[PDB]
Amino acid sequence: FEQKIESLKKEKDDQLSEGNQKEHFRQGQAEVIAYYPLQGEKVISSVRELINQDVKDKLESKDNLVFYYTEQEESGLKGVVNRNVTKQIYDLVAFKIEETEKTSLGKVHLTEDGQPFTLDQLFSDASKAKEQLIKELTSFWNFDYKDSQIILYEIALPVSAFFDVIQSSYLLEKDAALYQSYFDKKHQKVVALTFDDGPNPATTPQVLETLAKYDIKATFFVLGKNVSGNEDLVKRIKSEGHVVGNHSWSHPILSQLSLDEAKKQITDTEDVLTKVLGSSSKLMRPPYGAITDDIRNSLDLSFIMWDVDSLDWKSKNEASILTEIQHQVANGSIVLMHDIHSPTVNALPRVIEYLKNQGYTFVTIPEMLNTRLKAHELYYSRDE
Ligand SMILES: [Zn+2]
Ligand SMILES: [Zn+2]
Ligand SMILES: [Zn+2]
Repeated sequence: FEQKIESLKKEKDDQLSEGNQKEHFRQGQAEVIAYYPLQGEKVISSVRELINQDVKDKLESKDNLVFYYTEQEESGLKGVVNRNVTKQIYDLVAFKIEETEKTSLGKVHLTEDGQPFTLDQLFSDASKAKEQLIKELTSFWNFDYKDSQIILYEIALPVSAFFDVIQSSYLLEKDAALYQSYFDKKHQKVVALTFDDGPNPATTPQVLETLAKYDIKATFFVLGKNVSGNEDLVKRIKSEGHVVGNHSWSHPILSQLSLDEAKKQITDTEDVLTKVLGSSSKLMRPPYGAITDDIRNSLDLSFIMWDVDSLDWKSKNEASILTEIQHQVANGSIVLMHDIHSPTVNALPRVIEYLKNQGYTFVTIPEMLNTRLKAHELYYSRDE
C-alpha cells in the first residue's frame, strides 16, 4: 500500500515536475498534490485560484490521493493561450488501485505573460458585445474558441456575428480573412433610395425620368389602393428596372388592426401587384414602420424598414431633404423618401448628385440584401 502510493507519486513527478511548482497538503483524510504551472519563474495565479476553488468547494475526498495539474493549449485567438486543468482522484482503500480523472475540470485563458484573458477583452466595447451575445444566445463568462466560433456554458456562436465590436487583432489567419471579407462588405459604398405611398400620376413619372437620367434604380413601396387606374404607371416603374414593393393597401397602422385584417391589407396588395406585374418582389414596408411579430411570422415576405428618414414628408423643403441625406446616409443605408409630392421630385437631382459625388453606388433593395433576404425577417439597412 505504501509502496504503491510512493509509485503513484514518483510517476506524477516524473511526468510533471518540470515547469511546475508542486504543492502537497492533507485536507481532512485526503492527500492532495497540485502542480501549478510556471510562466517564467512564477506561478500563474489564476490557475492556482481555479484549483484552490475546487479544493474548497468540490474536492470532498474521503480517503483518497488527489492530483491537480495542467497543460497549455492554443486558444485559437492571437497572443492568448489556455491552461487546461486536470483533476485525478485515486482510491487506494480498494484491494486494487482505482482512479478517475477529469481532463478539463476547468480552463483559464491567458496572455503570453501569464495574466488572465477575459471575454470582455475580445471586444472594443464589452457593453455592446454582451448585447449581441445575448441575442445570438437567446435565438440559438467561461468560454472556449474553436473553428471560428465562440462557445459559452455549450452553445457554438459564429464569431462573425460580433465582428462589429470585436478586436480583430485577436483573430488568427483564418478568422482574419473572414474579418477582411466582413470589413470589405461593410465598407462597400452602396445606398438604396426607396419611395413610399405611390404611385401618383402627377409626380411618379417625373421621379422615373430623373432616375433614368442619372442611370440609377430605386425601390417603390406602393399602396394597393393607388394601383387601380394607374396600372400602366406601375408597369412603367417595373419596365424601367426598379423594384416594386408592398406598402399595404390603404396605409393603416397595421399593428392596430386584427391579425387577419392586417395580413389581408398586405396580401390584397400582393395580389394586385401580382396581377398587374406578373410577380412580387416579396418586399413589404409597413406604414409608419408599425408591425408585429405575428404579422411578420404569418407571411412569406421580408419586411423592409429604413435607417435614413429624409423627412421629405415633414419638411416639404428641397434644401432640408438634401441636408438630411447629406448628414445621415451611410454605407448600406436604406433611404426613406416619398414620390408623391413636388419637393421630393425637385430635390432628387441634387440628392443623387451629392451621393454620386461622394462615391456611392445606388442599388435596389434586392441588390442590397440579396443573400440576407429571408421570410418574416425585418431589415433596417444592409447590415441592421
Ligand atoms: Zn484515468
Ligand atoms: Zn407611407
Ligand atoms: Zn416561413
